[PDB]
Amino acid sequence: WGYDDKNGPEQWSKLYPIANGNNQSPVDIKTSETKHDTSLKPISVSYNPATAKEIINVGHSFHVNFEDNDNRSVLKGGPFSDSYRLFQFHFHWGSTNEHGSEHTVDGVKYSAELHVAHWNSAKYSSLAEAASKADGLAVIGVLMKVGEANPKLQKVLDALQAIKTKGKRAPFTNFDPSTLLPSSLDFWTYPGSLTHPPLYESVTWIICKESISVSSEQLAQFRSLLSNVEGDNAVPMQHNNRPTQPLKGRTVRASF
Ligand SMILES: [Zn+2]
Repeated sequence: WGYDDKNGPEQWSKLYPIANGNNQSPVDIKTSETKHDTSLKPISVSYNPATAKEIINVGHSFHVNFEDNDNRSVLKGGPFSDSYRLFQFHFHWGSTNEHGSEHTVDGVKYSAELHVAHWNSAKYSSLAEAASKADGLAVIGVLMKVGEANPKLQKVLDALQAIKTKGKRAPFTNFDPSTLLPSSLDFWTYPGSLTHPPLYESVTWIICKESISVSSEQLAQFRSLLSNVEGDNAVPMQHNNRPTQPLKGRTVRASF
């Protein structure tokens, strides 16, 4: 699978029939149809910068992985009773500034989206176990609006020159990804999925109402990551965003 024509979002259901399921992500959040849920607690994140581990070029994207053996780095509050353990963050982006985000709000596409992913360590013993469970994953989604250069993206963008091609990886340490989150943690939530294969309907989404900035040049740095292995013809990682999917009767709840 990929984001090509022959292997991309439109083809994904041929090998992953859950692509056409009832809890697929991302979605369009229509704000006139969201329901204020007054029992939603505020989102609490507390991450320890010492859990940052490694950055990796995964061919379709890049991941920043965190040590997840303990509860040094956790998400709590919002719709959860369970504590969730940070394991990774990554971005999605598009061909052009005009699209790029995965989630859309009242039909508006943003230019990129940051996903900060966590697994349910109160109920499960590992990511591998958690990943396929309905209440297994918690992902903060932050919409990225093209404008001012974001200095907080800094260390991440500077690390990419070490992981230019597919499979390359390098240490990436002493980083607290709560520094990338918007100042307000007001959010939408709904039950959904991973936005790429294997597309498990295991994710409770926490979508921030407030966007963060990214410059047009910052976005070019993403798209200049290569999806080929070192030595092969250069293939820019131009886009990795999936089209929005049918709510199929789910409700988007709002914290605000
Ligand atoms: Zn993602």
